[PDB]
Amino acid sequence: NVEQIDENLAKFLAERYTPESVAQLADRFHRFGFVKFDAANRLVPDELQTAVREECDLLIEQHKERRNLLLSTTGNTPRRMSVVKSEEIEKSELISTLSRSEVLLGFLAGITREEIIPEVSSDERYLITHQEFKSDTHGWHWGDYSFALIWALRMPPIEHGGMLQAVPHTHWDKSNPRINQTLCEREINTHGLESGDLYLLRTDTTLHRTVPLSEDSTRTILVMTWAAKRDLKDLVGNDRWWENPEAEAARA
Amino acid sequence: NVEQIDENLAKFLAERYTPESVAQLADRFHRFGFVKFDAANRLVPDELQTAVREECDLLIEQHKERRNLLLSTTGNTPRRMSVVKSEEIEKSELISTLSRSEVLLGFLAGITREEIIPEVSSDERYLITHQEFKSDTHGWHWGDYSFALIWALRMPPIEHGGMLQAVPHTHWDKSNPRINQTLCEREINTHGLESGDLYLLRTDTTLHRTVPLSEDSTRTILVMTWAAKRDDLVGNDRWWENPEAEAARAV
Amino acid sequence: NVEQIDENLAKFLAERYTPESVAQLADRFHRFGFVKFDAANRLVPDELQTAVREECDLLIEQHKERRNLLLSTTGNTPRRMSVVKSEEIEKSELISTLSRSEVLLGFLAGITREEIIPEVSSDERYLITHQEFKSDTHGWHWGDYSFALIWALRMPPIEHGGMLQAVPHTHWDSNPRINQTLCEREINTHGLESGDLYLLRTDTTLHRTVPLSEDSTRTILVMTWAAKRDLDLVGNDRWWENPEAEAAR
Amino acid sequence: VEQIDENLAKFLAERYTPESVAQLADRFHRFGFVKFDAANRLVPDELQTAVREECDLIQHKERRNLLLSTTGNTPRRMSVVKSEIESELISTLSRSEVLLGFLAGITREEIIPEVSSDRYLITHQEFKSDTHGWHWGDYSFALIWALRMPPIEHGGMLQAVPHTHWDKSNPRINQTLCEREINTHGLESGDLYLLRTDTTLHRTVPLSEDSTRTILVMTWAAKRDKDLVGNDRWWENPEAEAAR
Ligand SMILES: N[C@@H](CCCC[NH3+])C(=O)O
Ligand SMILES: N[C@@H](CCCC[NH3+])C(=O)O
Ligand SMILES: N[C@@H](CCCC[NH3+])C(=O)O
Ligand SMILES: N[C@@H](CCCC[NH3+])C(=O)O
Ligand SMILES: [Cl-]
Ligand SMILES: [Cl-]
Ligand SMILES: [Cl-]
Ligand SMILES: [Cl-]
Ligand SMILES: [V+3]
Ligand SMILES: [V+3]
Ligand SMILES: [V+3]
Repeated sequence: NVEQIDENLAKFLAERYTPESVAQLADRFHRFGFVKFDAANRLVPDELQTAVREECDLLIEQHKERRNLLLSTTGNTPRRMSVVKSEEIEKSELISTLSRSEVLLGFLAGITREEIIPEVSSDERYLITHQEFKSDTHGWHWGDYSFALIWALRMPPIEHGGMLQAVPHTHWDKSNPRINQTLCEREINTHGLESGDLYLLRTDTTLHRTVPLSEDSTRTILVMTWAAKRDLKDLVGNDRWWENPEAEAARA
Repeated sequence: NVEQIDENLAKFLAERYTPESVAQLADRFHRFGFVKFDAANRLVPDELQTAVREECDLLIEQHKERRNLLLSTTGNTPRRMSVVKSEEIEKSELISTLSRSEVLLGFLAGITREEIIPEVSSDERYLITHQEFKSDTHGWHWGDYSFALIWALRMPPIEHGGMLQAVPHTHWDKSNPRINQTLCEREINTHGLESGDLYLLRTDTTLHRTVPLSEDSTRTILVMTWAAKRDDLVGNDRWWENPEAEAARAV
Repeated sequence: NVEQIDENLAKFLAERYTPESVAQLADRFHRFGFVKFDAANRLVPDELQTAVREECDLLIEQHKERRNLLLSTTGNTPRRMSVVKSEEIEKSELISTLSRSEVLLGFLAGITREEIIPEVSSDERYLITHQEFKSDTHGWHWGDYSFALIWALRMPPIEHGGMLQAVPHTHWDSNPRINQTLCEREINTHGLESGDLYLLRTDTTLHRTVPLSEDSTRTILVMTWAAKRDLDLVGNDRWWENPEAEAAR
Repeated sequence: VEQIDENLAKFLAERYTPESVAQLADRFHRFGFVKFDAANRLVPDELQTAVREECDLIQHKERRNLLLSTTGNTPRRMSVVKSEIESELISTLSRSEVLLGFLAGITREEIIPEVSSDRYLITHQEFKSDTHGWHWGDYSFALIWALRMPPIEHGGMLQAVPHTHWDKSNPRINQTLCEREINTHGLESGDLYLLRTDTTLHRTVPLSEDSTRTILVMTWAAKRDKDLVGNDRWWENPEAEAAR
């Protein structure tokens, strides 16, 4: 009921978090560019995530688009997955209002320590990626915007791959990504996830990817992309492979 | 696959459990009739559970059977669920071999503090319950056998119901179940479950049930029933194998 | 300090508590007659605790009075400890001001769910108990007043004893029936660590401290408060302020 | 009374598995440090209480206040008890084959009690500025008994830098700190920890006020462990030239 969702989520977060504990999560987010909301520290009520997982699962069964390309602006890292564009996820009233919820964005703003602005490009507001076959992966890349709340809806067993790897405190130079060079100079943090987890990712300064699936499994995530004040900046690269599969940077 | 699963499991358990921590779990088992293996205290590797889940998913879509009955031997409590009979689950080489694994049965024997014998009735070796609709429930009852390892494969949101309620330290008298009377005299322990959890249940002396679903959802579990040394079957109440058993009532 | 204690305590508590989580503490307080403020639920900043403990250490060395009698109004339960009188602790401006602090009583009122009135008897306003030898205990008893905030300033290891044992939802009678109540009810034992604070519903919770197994230091501070029901007093058993009370033995 | 190796081998067998100990070995090799706390006890609580009582040997309480030259003039401000300790309880457990056998699964190599009889060390820091300054160890292994630990807000934590080496002529202390990160290990009363004392630069943080920090060191040795150089040996001989 939108207003009832926010009123409940407010109580839900007030039952689990305090200003001191959020400040500890803010420290972790700035150190790793990543904070995980697992069974210990939940972010949304289990009934709410179920509702989100069902609305996403329906969008996959109808709108799934296979992608298998290389993105030149990220050192030609692979993008082997199925996607659901943002223009089609925006039809879901639940996912659309929740991604602009004053309660959710305000709570997470305590972790980012800066205003979270739900005003990003229409083709990037929401993204659903669905990896099914072996070698499927979201290759090393950066995000155009500052923040993204990722819903780890369905994750394979950790022995099948699919983990999130991350290198924080970097930046995206599209004219020269230096992806493999950065790995040589920095330690990689591997973040395993379990079905039901959510995590906040600082997408613009954290080089990240998903470990390829070593065997046929199912990896479904929902991405809510948000902006910071620094992102409100012209979009460059012509590398929007999730919307346009034959972008000027998408080589196959 | 095959006998390599016992070696993987023997390592999986050695990495997490010690005789001291198992003895602590054994204390909880006798106190509650219930020990939960959740995200903190896993029991089987994630890949192994996924393989068991996928085998049960297929068994459901292949040989599901709807049950909607009351059981006279358990005070006419409702059984409202779909099931897959033990005869069909035994077609799974993985599930049947894992139900008789010496390392799995051996580890759990430290929690039961007694030998776990994998010799039970052929219509009760395995069982799958599939609750899908509102008011679906596995009503108040006991187990004819002592032990049951329950795989909480798919569990609905906690706000929709489906929790295990239990009353430990009771007994099943099929001529006078005294279920509602036991509730009046004893406290009820409610056990929330999440998808992926397993739990060991002392089914003969723990009055238990699943909280009915408050809305359409999905609740899928697998039952591995084992026997103790204390375990002749009476009651004519084997409703999961025979929907028209003597004790099975209608409406 | 003085008026700085309130601004510091209000800022300290507002960062570690929400009205929703305080409600969860209020449930636990009505259930067990007891709620512990430990490393997971701090109540005062570390500086305020140090100043209170440091002040309490001086009051112990200067004016220690040992008690060792049996109280008839609590079934002849033993009271083997050293104590410091209330009028003595009232001289400390820090303890007296913190005892009436609108921020402290205001926060704790959300746990009791009723008004906490700092109007009690002059001889029972504050209390320090120091047990140093074996077989020392504050025997089974109740409280004449509703609420008491206890400062577990120095607590021995659990293996030495000194834990708080409690039976909530009782009352204090001419006929205490203490061992009978233990037979009919079951006892909650609450272990305490150095620096812990806990709120106790003293009028309805039969409570004691487990006797010391060996020589060990056990130092606490009681800040007794009252509720609306505590506004008529009897017993002739005020042993802490009068060791020659009519109930002592 | 030789009844310790039996009660210890049972105490450890029900609290550790070979795969659990292998995880402790990785932690020991990476940090040079493995702490035995409430989650991973090493001795029964009665045995430690007997050691804490036996050590409380301090009968030999000799204060120290020097600067060791082979460690860049880092301070040594504490009391000591000389290896006086060789009490039959500490001596028997130090050569206990069950204890040295289990701990060898963490070091991944055999540990030998054949060390200089100069063996056991009891540290007793009391006043402020008391510290066991930056240093290494002439021997590989040492099991430290944090018998009594002040609260963390006062100091006493162990700061360690693994994967280093001791050059008595050029200790390179502050320069090593600039190039390596410092691991701070907080300790509580009752914890024990195994320390690779030769390749781990370590120290205790100086106490911020008068407190009580009591420790017992049982220095063992390894096969790769030579000659005693530096003329340091400050815990034994207070006037050993290498002091200050
Ligand atoms: N730029 C990202 C896509 C961002 C989608 C929203 N976080 C990539 O190359 O995969
Ligand atoms: N006795 C149980 C059936 C157990 C089947 C699984 N072991 C009941 O009446 O519901
Ligand atoms: N009346 C209590 C002591 C109360 C002290 C003030 N709260 C007793 O008999 O021990
Ligand atoms: N060699 C160390 C002392 C070790 C004493 C024996 N465990 C130092 O220079 O401080
Ligand atoms: Cl991204
Ligand atoms: Cl059953
Ligand atoms: Cl009282
Ligand atoms: Cl050393
Ligand atoms: V991304
Ligand atoms: V009292
Ligand atoms: V040393």
